[PDB]
Amino acid sequence: APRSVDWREKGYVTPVKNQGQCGSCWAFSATGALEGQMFRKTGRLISLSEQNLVDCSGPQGNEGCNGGLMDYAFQYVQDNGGLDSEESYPYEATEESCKYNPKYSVANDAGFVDIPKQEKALMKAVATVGPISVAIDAGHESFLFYKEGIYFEPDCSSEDMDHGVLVVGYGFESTESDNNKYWLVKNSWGEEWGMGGYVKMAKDRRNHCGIASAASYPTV
Ligand SMILES: *[C@@H](O)[C@H](CC(C)C)NC(=O)[C@H](CC(C)C)NC(=O)[C@H](CC(C)C)NC(=O)OCc1ccccc1
Repeated sequence: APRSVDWREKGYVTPVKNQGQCGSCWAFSATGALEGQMFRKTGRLISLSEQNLVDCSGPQGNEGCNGGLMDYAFQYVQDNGGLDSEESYPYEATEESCKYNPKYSVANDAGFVDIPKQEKALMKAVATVGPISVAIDAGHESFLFYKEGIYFEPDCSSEDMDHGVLVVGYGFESTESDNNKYWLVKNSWGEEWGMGGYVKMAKDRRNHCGIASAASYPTV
């Protein structure tokens, strides 16, 4: 595989969004991956409605602001026959009744693909598919205060993930400890967090924070 990948440079990634005080990260991860695959298909980048997923994908197993899974979101888009644009169904950071309108659907998928639980497989998927939905252990103060550099948290769990995010690439940079590889991750906490909303997460360090443990993307 390549040693560096950044799908932002190829037009696959919308700007950083902000889930607010709603446990809807899974929806932002899901729209991010679907935005990328829709762009792969049509050559048009359209921001998608996380609120549509928060309000409507309960029957697939999601629980609004109380948590969800990206794969359940991909199943909803398939089952439902569409997903509205961000513009048509904007984000309110609270769960409401479903207001999906098929007239404003701009995205579809025919299922999803779960990636083997290995960083080697995740790298191959990032290199060849596009942005990949992943789950990580983000429950540490170090993650809140992240400014720059490669994020490494010794107390991070590789099995107990609690936050869905989007891998948009990977790369390297020289460091004091010579742990130089990172995943480029788009978060959903706004631009003021991290590096313009992004974090470089330790790569090839025993599946740090579980980033390869629940990786998937929609089939478009
Ligand atoms: C982030 O905004 C949000 C916070 C709320 C839980 C308050 N996190 C999630 O929704 C979280 C993301 C996943 C990808 C880790 N989902 C869950 O915690 C999930 C919610 C249920 C209601 C679907 N709970 C769970 O046990 O998910 C199973 C799982 C977790 C990790 C990998 C595979 C499967």
